[PDB]
Formats: sequence, C-alpha cells, structure tokens
Amino acid sequence: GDERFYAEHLMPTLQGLLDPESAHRLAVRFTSLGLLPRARFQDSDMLEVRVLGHKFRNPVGIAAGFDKHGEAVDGLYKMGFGFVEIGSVTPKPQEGNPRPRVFRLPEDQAVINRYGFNSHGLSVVEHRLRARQQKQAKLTEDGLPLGVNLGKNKTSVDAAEDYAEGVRVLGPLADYLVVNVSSPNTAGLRSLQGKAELRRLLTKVLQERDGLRRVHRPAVLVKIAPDLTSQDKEDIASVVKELGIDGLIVTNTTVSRPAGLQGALRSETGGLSGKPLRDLSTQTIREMYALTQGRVPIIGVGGVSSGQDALEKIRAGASLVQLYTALTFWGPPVVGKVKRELEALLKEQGFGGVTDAIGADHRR
Ligand SMILES: Cc1cc2nc3c(=O)[nH]c(=O)nc-3n(C[C@H](O)[C@H](O)[C@H](O)COP(=O)(O)O)c2cc1C
Ligand SMILES: COC(=O)/C(C#N)=C1\SCC(=O)N1c1ccc(-c2ccc(OC)cc2)cc1F
Ligand SMILES: O=C(O)c1cc(=O)[nH]c(=O)[nH]1
Repeated sequence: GDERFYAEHLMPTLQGLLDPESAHRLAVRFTSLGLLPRARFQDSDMLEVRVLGHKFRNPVGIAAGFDKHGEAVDGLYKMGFGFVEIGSVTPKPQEGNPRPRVFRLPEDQAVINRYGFNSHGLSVVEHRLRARQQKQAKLTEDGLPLGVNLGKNKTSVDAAEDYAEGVRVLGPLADYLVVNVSSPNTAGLRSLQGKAELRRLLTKVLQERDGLRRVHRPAVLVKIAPDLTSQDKEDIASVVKELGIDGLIVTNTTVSRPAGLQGALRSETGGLSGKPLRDLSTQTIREMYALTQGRVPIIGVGGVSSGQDALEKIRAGASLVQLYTALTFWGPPVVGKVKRELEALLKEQGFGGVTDAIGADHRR
C-alpha cells in the first residue's frame, strides 16, 4: 500500500467526500475488518524497546481517541503499530458533544476536536476486551502491548471515583492504564493536573491498581497537556516521583492557537492536534524528562508524521511515540513510513537502536 497513492489520491478523495467524523467512523470500520494496505515493513531489532514491564516490537503506537471503544485493536496491529491505546473510556456510556465536533485544517496539517468523551462506557469495553483477552495476551508476549486510557463522565460528582472504577474494570485487561487528566473538552478536568488534586487522585488510582492480582496489574501513566505552566510541570514531576507513577504521556491536544494557522476553522473551540502542536509537545517532553531525571518513561505524542518527528521526541526523552492526526492526512502507509525513516536516521546518527537514542539530547 503505496505511500504516494494514499497521500495524493485516496485520503484527499475521502476528505473531499466526507465530513471528518464520518470519515473517522468509516476508518474505524475498515480497520476493524482488516481492510488495509499490507503492511510490508518488517520491524528490525533496532526498533525494539523494553519499558513499562514490557517488550515493544517498535516504538510507534496509535494515540488514544482513534479507537475510543476498543473495536479496532487487531486491525491496528495489522497496520504496523508496536502498541495500541484505546479510549478514553468513561464509567457510564455518554454521547459527547453535539455534531459537528471535529474539524480539519488542511492548510495547517491539523485538526481541532471537541468530542467531549463520547464513550460506550466501561461495561461495553470490558466485554469487548474480554472476548479477545487471550489473543491479546499472546500479542503482548510477542511484543505488541495494549494500553487503556481512562476518562471521567460529564456529570460525575467524584472524579477520582470515576478513575478508580476504570482501574477496577479495565485494569486487569490492560498492559498499561492512562489517567487522562488533560482533555480540553470536559469542564474542570484539566484542574486535576494541579498538585493537590493530582496527588489525591493518583494516590487513589495507585491504591486500586496495587489491589489487583499480580498477573493483571498494569502500569499506570498520567497523560498531560501541552499548555501547562512551569509551576504545573514542576508539581507534576514532584508528584510523579513522590508516588512512583510508572510513566507520562506527553501530550494531549492544545487549547492554544499558535500564530500562523491558516485553516478557515482555526477559531473553532476544542483541542488542536497535528503539525502545529509538534514542537510544543516535543518541548514538553524535554522538560518533563529533565524534571524527572530521565527515570520516568515518557510516551511522546503530538504532531508526529515522520521518522524525524519521531526521533526528535525520542531524543528529547520519549521512550515510545504515538500518532493520531497524521493518519487523517496520509492514511495507513504513514505508519511504515515513520518506522522506515526512524530506522534510517538512527543508523545515520550512530545509534545502535531506539534505546540508545532515548534522551540523547540531554547528554550532549
Ligand atoms: C479526534 C481526536 C480525539 C481524541 N480523543 C482522545 C481521547 O479520548 N483521549 C486522549 O487521551 N487523547 C485523545 N486525543 C489526543 C490524541 O491522543 C493525541 O494526544 C493528540 O491528538 C496529539 O497527537 P497527534 O498530533 O498525532 O494527533 C484525541 C485526538 C484527536 C485528534
Ligand atoms: C472508502 O473508504 C476506504 O476505502 C478506506 C477507508 N477509510 C480504506 S481503503 C484501504 C484502507 O486502508 N482504507 C483506510 C483509510 C484510512 C484509514 C485510517 C484513517 C485514519 C486513521 O487514524 C489513525 C487510521 C486509519 C483506515 C483505512 F482502513
Ligand atoms: O474530546 C475528546 O473526547 C478528547 C479530545 C482530545 O483532544 N483529547 C482528549 O483527551 N479527549
């Protein structure tokens, strides 16, 4: 499946015919049925990473939001992702915001979304993952782990209890869990990144996680915004260390609108993803790595659409990367593209593998 054909004919046509939410629903459907380009790239040993208690056959994952309800996991591995993250999942089903709630900014290679945690809920996702639980166990053992990203319901009183319920229900079924406190589309949610709120929330999450039988006990990561103050970042790093949080996902979408955006839809409310987020996210990785002394694994995400973009985040401190918005524009071939370019650049820059490149900018 040609990189050129998808980039220059297929994705532009689908974009010309369908609004972005319809296009995404069709993509989830096709992916869930395995109707994808092959994909030929075979992962070399230079791309394997060991982190979070697992082997990852390659460091390129699908970011949360694409497969919100765990419907397409196997088709995402078939696409060539080293790991798959589903969600965000909320405790109770909820519809999210009214449509339209997602917008393309093609001149910016960006998207703005305001889905507001549309979710089938924990029970539905639980059963969906349970139907393939041993298939995933084998995938995980073969180097293809599964992450589950947890959110909170719009009308929930007690946010921490929403996250605890998620840990209890889906934790067993996940190699890692993500406490998503950085959606910009749920009122008040990002205030959970504040020191006191985060410590209270994560103490409860970790207690529930530690209460799970050893074989079912996932790593716990916290996904953070790209819009944090210095004080916020220092506070997060402190809490992450005080509690022994397994890792950080850096970053969610931005509420900022960087100067220079050209898309007609630039002033729509929501989080902005894609190329204009890229270096903001990279910078946030760099800072969090330094504040955590390189001892806390980071999954780097925001604006990755090439091997260079991947390597930049790796060298800034990410152990793994994810992408979401690049797919919208370039389609499935972009996965093998990132990986082939990443391997080439690692060789060019004198790294024996991804592992050797993690945090390399900090040792220069
Ligand atoms: C349409 C859309 C929906 C998303 N929904 C979620 C979500 O449910 N949970 C989450 O943690 N992040 C979500 N994200 C954020 C992505 O996981 C990722 O952090 C962000 O888009 C940056 O990566 P990208 O520039 O490669 O898209 C969403 C992103 C987009 C574009
Ligand atoms: C008419 O629609 C199609 O032919 C589509 C679609 N959609 C086809 S034909 C063969 C094929 O790979 N697709 C296809 C295109 C995009 C995507 C896709 C788009 C966005 C994604 O976000 C991460 C992930 C996958 C998935 C697909 F499975
Ligand atoms: O609106 C959502 O559901 C969603 C959007 C997004 O950009 N990030 C997130 O965590 N949730």
